[PDB]
Amino acid sequence: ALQQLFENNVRWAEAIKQEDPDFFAKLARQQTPEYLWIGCSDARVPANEIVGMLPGDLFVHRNVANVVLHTDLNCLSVIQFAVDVLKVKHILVTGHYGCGGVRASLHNDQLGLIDGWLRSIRDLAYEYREHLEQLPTEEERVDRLCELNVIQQVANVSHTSIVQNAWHRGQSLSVHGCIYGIKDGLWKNLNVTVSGLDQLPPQYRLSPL
Ligand SMILES: [K+]
Ligand SMILES: [K+]
Ligand SMILES: [Zn+2]
Repeated sequence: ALQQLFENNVRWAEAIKQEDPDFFAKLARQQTPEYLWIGCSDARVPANEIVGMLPGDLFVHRNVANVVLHTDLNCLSVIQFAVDVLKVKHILVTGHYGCGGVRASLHNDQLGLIDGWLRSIRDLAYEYREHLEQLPTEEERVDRLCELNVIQQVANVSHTSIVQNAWHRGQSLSVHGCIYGIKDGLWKNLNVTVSGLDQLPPQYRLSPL
């Protein structure tokens, strides 16, 4: 039954218009979000609610396990539009604990097409296998890998010419890594924020145009 969703929407919109009848008309007139949210598709991690933001505040991309790949024009086009056209001040890379995408990459079952999508997380598990082997429970390994994945995606975002060229032309932009707890509702900083060229390894730094 879809009728519930339509009815929900009619009531939501009418409720907002009673408190402020111009709410939508005003929002529709320009696009000025200050944040881009890059997170997981997981239904339990909706961006606006988690950080108490309103329509118009958060430009959003969501994919399975919040992965930022250097040849993915889907995610890269969101970033590029956000950085170049909307001039968002912050990119919030948010992963979450218990992530199914991350969990599947630690196991050996074929899930299909998504196997290729997640293989970068598999590389990370291999890269940190000596660290992950040390952890006694699977939930612990999954959760730590969730963290490692966010930190890696922050690096990936920061390495794009999109972000570097913004810095080159003096634009203020920070890439943050956070992780959401589906068990406790808490959005936690991983403290891996990058805000300028001087923080990138030399191997990744691109010269200005
Ligand atoms: K879900
Ligand atoms: K800089
Ligand atoms: Zn997830």
